[PDB]
Amino acid sequence: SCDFSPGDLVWAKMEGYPWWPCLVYNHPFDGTFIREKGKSVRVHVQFFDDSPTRGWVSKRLLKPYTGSKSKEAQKGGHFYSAKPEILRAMQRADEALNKD
Ligand SMILES: [Mg+2]
Repeated sequence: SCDFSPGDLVWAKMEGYPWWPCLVYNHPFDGTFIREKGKSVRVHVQFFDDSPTRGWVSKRLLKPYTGSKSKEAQKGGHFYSAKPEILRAMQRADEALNKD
């Protein structure tokens, strides 16, 4: 693969966390990507948590966010969780999506 850009809504997988609805984010000093020689690309993302958490995620552990209604987001789907933080985040993400 994909080509990510600030403002893209994505599911992101971090070790120790469910798939998280996130916003690709330009860090105002360190940029959008970590592109070190030999390493895999990481993307700076903003999680749709109660407040805007930011971190870096392996680009190959991102997938496009396509609404809470998408098959991948519902039960048995790739991205489904029942954790309360995820349900709140999908809501915010759907709002962010419906602008676009
Ligand atoms: Mg919290």
